[PDB]
This record gives sequence, C-alpha cells and structure tokens, in this order.
Amino acid sequence: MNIFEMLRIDEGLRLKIYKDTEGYYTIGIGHLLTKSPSLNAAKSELDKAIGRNTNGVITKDEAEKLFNQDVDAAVRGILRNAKLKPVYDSLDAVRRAALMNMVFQMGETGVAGFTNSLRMLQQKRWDEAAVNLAKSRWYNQTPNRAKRVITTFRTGTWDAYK
Ligand SMILES: [Cl-]
Ligand SMILES: [Cl-]
Repeated sequence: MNIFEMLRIDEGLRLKIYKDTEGYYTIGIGHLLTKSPSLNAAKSELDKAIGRNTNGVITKDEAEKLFNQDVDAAVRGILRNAKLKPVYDSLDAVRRAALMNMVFQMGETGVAGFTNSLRMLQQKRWDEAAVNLAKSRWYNQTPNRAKRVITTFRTGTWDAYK
C-alpha cells in the first residue's frame, strides 16, 4: 500500500464532474474544481486544467495525471509549511502518508490548524492524538474516512485499508 492507493480508495475515481461531500464541483480522484455554485465556472476550470474543451468529461489517463499533480503539490505544501514540515519530518513512512491524506483533503491551511493534534503527533503520543483528532468537524462530517486516517496514525500500519 502507498499514498496513491490509499487516496484512490478514499476518494474514488469519477470521470464526469460531480459534487463532493461539501457539494463542490469535482472530478477525477478528488480533484476540486471550484467552490463556486456555477457549473459553467466548473467546466471552465476543468478545461483550463486539462488543456482542451472537455465538455465536463475526461479520460482515465487525464484523471491520473491530475492526481499525480495533486499529490506532488501536497508534499510540497507540507514541506513549505512551517507548522507542518517539522511534523512530517518526525514521522515514519506510513504515518507521513496519513498526514498527506489529510492535506490532500482539507488543504495545508486546514491541517495546520490542528495545532494540538500536531503537537501530539510530534511527541509520538499516538492514542492521545487519535482522540484529539476525532474532536473535529472533519471527523463528524466524514467519519469513516477520518476513522481510517486516525487508525493509521494510531497504529503506524495500513490495517484500516486492508
Ligand atoms: Cl490544476
Ligand atoms: Cl466518510
């Protein structure tokens, strides 16, 4: 298992524009197009991202390419963020994948706001962090996915995804 497979599981794969759990227009493997309520705006962002007139539909290859870019961006966002980098540097490989999953879902800024949980992860206080992470809107809104990521930080293994 790895980051790509893990996210592919959590996000799924859709080839036509769709609305995510927050009702925003998305496509592919969790690639957020826009927060605006306009479908046209979404088709516009889509074409600009793919580089052709898509008409709201993309191929598998195109989805994958977006996904690759998004994963890379996530790492790099981690590494440039002063509250995140240090955490990431302290963790082992499986747990780094759990931090990336969260950044991919909620953005760098959203995760950096889990100050207290971050501190706990840095200290390697697994159970405590797991409890603190669950006291969040993130957990109450997408509880199954959040449980998977949380178990991942708690245990340092991929069991939740096997
Ligand atoms: Cl893009
Ligand atoms: Cl969920």
